[PDB]
Amino acid sequence: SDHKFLTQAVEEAYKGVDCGDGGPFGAVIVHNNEVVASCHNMVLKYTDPTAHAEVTAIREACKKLNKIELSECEIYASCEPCPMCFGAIHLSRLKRLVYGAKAEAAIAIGFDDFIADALRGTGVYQKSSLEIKKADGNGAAIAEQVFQNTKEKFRLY
Amino acid sequence: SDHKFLTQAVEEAYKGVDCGDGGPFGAVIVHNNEVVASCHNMVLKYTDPTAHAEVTAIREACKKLNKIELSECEIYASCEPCPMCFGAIHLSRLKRLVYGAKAEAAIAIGFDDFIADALRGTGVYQKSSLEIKKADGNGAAIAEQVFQNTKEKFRLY
Ligand SMILES: O=c1[nH]c(=O)c2ncn([C@@H]3O[C@H](CO)[C@@H](O)[C@H]3O)c2[nH]1
Ligand SMILES: O=c1[nH]c(=O)c2ncn([C@@H]3O[C@H](CO)[C@@H](O)[C@H]3O)c2[nH]1
Ligand SMILES: [Zn+2]
Ligand SMILES: [Zn+2]
Repeated sequence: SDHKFLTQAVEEAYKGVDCGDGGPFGAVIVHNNEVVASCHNMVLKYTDPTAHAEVTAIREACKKLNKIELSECEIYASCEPCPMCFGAIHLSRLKRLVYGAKAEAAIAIGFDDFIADALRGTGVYQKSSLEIKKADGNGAAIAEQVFQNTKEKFRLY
Repeated sequence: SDHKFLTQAVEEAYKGVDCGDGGPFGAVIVHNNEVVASCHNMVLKYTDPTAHAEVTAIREACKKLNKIELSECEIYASCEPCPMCFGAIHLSRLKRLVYGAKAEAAIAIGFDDFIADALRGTGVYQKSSLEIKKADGNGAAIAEQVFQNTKEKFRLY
């Protein structure tokens, strides 16, 4: 189940790059193996630097379910969520995060060294409790490949 | 100017809680003494847990200015921005942050013990060189009293 939804997030990333919506990032929120939201980065489309894939997916899942908390839901991010997105994931009460590529994969192609301490376990004032899985094997390979494949197909932000 | 725009943020907090839009939080984004956006928490109105005052202000200012970077602007937050909002302030390239009350004043009335490591300089990975001013004296006292003054007027989220 994990690989399917992670691959869908990666496809969202590729799609958003292709249509010019934003950068190569995708996010899928699921409820017991039913997709509640499927999104990619919309910063360029919306002129909104907060419209990362994860924040967009959280907003859409919360509208779909008509509530502000997603405690029964899990999120799949093609790349390690940034500090803003990890904070948003905390506020939304999502119970589990699965992510594909480490943030260094995005940094290597020109994005900010902008890494969430609370996700990596080095936070002091921010302590996450949600379950977190870094993908291995084929999932990690696909997710990492995203940034090589899309290298100069999009405008950096 | 700092007292004026901090007071505007505080009044936005009271306004939002009085109209039921969200919690007692306000944020004002200013461009060389010209207010670009003046917003409050909209989590309840929008059914959106990311719609904190600061994120709302950033969204509105970016849409109004037709740019995703606010590097000529400053943000005034009635309360110390949370991890998500501090991430958003970083991503938006705002050049200065002035905030009124410490996060503990909001935590005292039941909000999450959820504090931005990068703002307090306690991170391993996430650093900030953003210019950050915590207000003192006058506006700061007024800003601190917001949460005791409003805590029976809204539902925690
Ligand atoms: O979580 C994220 N969602 C995005 O859409 C996105 N777009 C760009 N970035 C940046 O990639 C780096 C690694 O997380 C950080 O500089 C992010 O801001 C993003 N991070
Ligand atoms: O920056 C913020 N903007 C808000 O609108 C807001 N509404 C609630 N909170 C919570 O208040 C505490 C102190 O920052 C944290 O638990 C925030 O999530 C907020 N933080
Ligand atoms: Zn993000
Ligand atoms: Zn916030």
